[PDB]
Amino acid sequence: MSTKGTILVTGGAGYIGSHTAVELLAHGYDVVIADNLVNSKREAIARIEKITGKTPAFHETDVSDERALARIFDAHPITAAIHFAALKAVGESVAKPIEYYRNNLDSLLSLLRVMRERAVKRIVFSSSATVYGVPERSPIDETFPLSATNPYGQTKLMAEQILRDVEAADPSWRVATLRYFNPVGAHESGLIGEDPAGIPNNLMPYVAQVAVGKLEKLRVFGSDYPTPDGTGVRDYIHVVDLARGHIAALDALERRDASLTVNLGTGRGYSVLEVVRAFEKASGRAVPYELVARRPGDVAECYANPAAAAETIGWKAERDLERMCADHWRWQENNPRGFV
Amino acid sequence: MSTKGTILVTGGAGYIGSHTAVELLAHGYDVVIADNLVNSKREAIARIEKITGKTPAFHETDVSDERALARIFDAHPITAAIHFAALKAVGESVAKPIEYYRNNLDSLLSLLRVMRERAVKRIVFSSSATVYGVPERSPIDETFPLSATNPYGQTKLMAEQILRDVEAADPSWRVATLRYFNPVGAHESGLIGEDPAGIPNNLMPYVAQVAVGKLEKLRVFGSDYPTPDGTGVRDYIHVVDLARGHIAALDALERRDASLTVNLGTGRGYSVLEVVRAFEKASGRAVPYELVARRPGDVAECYANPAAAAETIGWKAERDLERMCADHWRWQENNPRGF
Ligand SMILES: NC(=O)c1ccc[n+]([C@@H]2O[C@H](COP(=O)([O-])OP(=O)(O)OC[C@H]3O[C@@H](n4cnc5c(N)ncnc54)[C@H](O)[C@@H]3O)[C@@H](O)[C@H]2O)c1
Ligand SMILES: NC(=O)c1ccc[n+]([C@@H]2O[C@H](COP(=O)([O-])OP(=O)(O)OC[C@H]3O[C@@H](n4cnc5c(N)ncnc54)[C@H](O)[C@@H]3O)[C@@H](O)[C@H]2O)c1
Ligand SMILES: O=c1ccn([C@@H]2O[C@H](COP(=O)(O)OP(=O)(O)O[C@@H]3O[C@@H](CO)[C@H](O)[C@@H](O)[C@H]3O)[C@@H](O)[C@H]2O)c(=O)[nH]1
Ligand SMILES: O=c1ccn([C@@H]2O[C@H](COP(=O)(O)OP(=O)(O)O[C@@H]3O[C@H](CO)[C@@H](O)[C@@H](O)[C@H]3O)[C@@H](O)[C@H]2O)c(=O)[nH]1
Repeated sequence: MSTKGTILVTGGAGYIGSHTAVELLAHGYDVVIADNLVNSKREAIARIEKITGKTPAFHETDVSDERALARIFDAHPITAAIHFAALKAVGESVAKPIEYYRNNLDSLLSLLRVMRERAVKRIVFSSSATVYGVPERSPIDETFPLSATNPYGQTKLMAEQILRDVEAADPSWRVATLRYFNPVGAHESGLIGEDPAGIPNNLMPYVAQVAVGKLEKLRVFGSDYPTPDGTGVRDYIHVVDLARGHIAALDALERRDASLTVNLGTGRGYSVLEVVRAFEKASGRAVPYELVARRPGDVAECYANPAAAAETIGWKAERDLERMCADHWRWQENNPRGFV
Repeated sequence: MSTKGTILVTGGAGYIGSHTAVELLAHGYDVVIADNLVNSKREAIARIEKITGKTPAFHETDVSDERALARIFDAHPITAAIHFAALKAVGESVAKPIEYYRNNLDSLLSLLRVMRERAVKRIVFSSSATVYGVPERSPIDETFPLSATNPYGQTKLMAEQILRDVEAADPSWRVATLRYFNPVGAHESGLIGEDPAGIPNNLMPYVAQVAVGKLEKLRVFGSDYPTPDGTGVRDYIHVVDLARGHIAALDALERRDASLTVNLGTGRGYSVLEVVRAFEKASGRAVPYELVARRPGDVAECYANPAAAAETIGWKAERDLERMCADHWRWQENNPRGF
């Protein structure tokens, strides 16, 4: 077994967690994935093994079930946890706020209690730029005022508050909270990537499905924003860069003997139209679109100040927009219908 | 059936819940109480029946157990809920945040899930002046900035947010959020009242127990506050007035066909030493005290602007500090064993 660590990755069958499980295994950690497959497929776990040549432990477990979760700790000498498990569809969160609060807050609360009981005190938490609400300006740094405009954002704000209070009660806690911006792309092998259920809510999967022929036409949400081409601007970050950030975060908790909160982004914003043009160039496929009305709740612009992460955890985004598009496209083309 | 309504009162064996169940029953509502008795006794339910001559249904259930809660809805024609169920020890909330978040958030979320399932969409929620954090001034009105200094307060802020979101999801929801200040006193029968376990964290039960002689002397937390006598100033409100505010709230939800958020306070603050002095007069007993160091987290001064409640729900506090002390004292004397 590993002398580096044994990492419980909740939500590890999903998009970012699968990529993270890959990087952990590649760096010699032991990995235990807990995922109830509410938004992911079992075959993603097989593909993590096809990539790494290593078999992480897998438990098909609702992590809000403390009894079920404690049986995972019975079976494995967990040294730290990365908590990816959550529902994450904003539109759905507005429609079903109770389930979002229940799933997202109870899964965290359950983990925290089992960890406390088992004296495991190292946790990395998936937060979001959604905690910055309507930003006054970009680039956004960590000391910006926190608010949210949708229940999904609220679950992330409330999670961060819970984590602070848990450490306030037991100062032995070491928490890395990582506020991701807009992850896109896929492992360079093409063997894993994002596999949305149904019609994608997010930009790059929609673009990719237009490119492969699964969808007919991209809709661009709003063309009158206060941005150079009137379309929304976001900080797209390669999911492999994001996954490496998690190894950096764990090392930083160790070295610093202290909690940290840091943005994970590139610092460069791209408009919707810039993304489409980049994807067409990288893919060689057409992405026809139409300019339609703003989607309610969207901000004009949002991108990170990556400075804190560079200083605190020694991490920077490496892969550019072209590479994000190229790698997302390889996954889509080679897996036209997603996993199996 | 009551023609008025069948009200699910979660946490209804507790202090404010029991008083509110009494006012509901007396005003012709049917009442179903769900309480896991984590901070109250079954005897309280017998007392409600004694006071009122009516028999509320009672279910000894953890309201965060959605399955157990659904069985309650199965059995009763619930028209609205008033959610008092929570853990409320501020000090314990700092030491035990996971337990507070789990209890206070899951109980509400389970309730809201079941209510949506059964299409019951009227709720009154027990919030607190704690949501105002450290106020910039008093009287405090409802539009003051919200913040909290402990996990207990965080659970109230989070609850208020969850409730706004439930209505954003389904705009037929009607939510009366009521921010209580400092409830004190007891039903005038003396048959129910505040029954803390162990030594009381809050002012008046400690003063009442000092006056009766169960505790030797009152400790006063700080004497160097920017107040007239240097001790903390608070908006004390008679729990019977408070309970009455819940009936007003239910009615206003119907009238305005709109959600509301109001303070329930008197608008008048009294200092720690002013409470002591008034209790002495109503009880005819002495209350010895020692001036000690400030209690961390304690605010110098906090009292409500009662204007919005008066206008929005037609309610005002009637009972004065003298009445609060006399009623609290009657409970204390007649029930040395508590419940
Ligand atoms: N993708 C993004 O744009 C983005 C941006 C910021 C933050 N995040 C956060 O990052 C994390 C991962 O996002 P993702 O894109 O990988 O989404 P994802 O849906 O692919 O991954 C989440 C995984 O969690 C699982 N899960 C959900 N609830 C669970 C529960 N109760 N028990 C066990 N498993 C559960 C799902 O089945 C899924 O596999 C989430 O916390 C999300 O909120 C995502
Ligand atoms: N100073 C105050 O007393 C004050 C001020 C502002 C707000 N509040 C709020 O008013 C409400 C009632 O307060 P109170 O003074 O009557 O306290 P209380 O402890 O007497 O009443 C709360 C009741 O809820 C019950 N309960 C707790 N969790 C439960 C669960 N999961 N399922 C079923 N029952 C549960 C307890 O057994 C108790 O009987 C609480 O929500 C409290 O936070 C109180
Ligand atoms: O079909 C689409 C999808 C998106 N967009 C636009 O593309 C940009 C990116 O949107 P999307 O990929 O949906 O991400 P965001 O809305 O920036 O952020 C989503 O929502 C945030 C909460 O508001 C979450 O925190 C993130 O994880 C992310 O998924 C926005 O300007 C959208 O208006 C389109 O024009 N058409
Ligand atoms: O033994 C005591 C108890 C209280 N006080 C003082 O009396 C005042 C009232 O205190 P207490 O009765 O504890 O109420 P608060 O602290 O104002 O607030 C209570 O407790 C929470 C904050 O601590 C609030 O959110 C409410 O729930 C309320 O019950 C404060 O100035 C205290 O410093 C004393 O001097 N000695």
